[PDB]
Amino acid sequence: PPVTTVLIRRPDLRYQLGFSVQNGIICSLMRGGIAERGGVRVGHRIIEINGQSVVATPHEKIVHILSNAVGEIHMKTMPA
Repeated sequence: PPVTTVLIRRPDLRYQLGFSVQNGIICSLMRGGIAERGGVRVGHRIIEINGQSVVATPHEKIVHILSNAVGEIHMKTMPA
């Protein structure tokens, strides 16, 4: 079970995480964002984000949470 837990740190709302989401898979990653610390691995398959299984959720929706996810984002990701 190579499941990684992305614990991102968001102090504000204008602080990008450092990656893009596509329904359930990641696209790119910026070596500097807080997403690196959390767990976000460009190439995995996010799913249970703070309790919401994005596995079958649109991309815009996932970006929304993270777009308005102040504090600390906690999600799970599998190997895609």
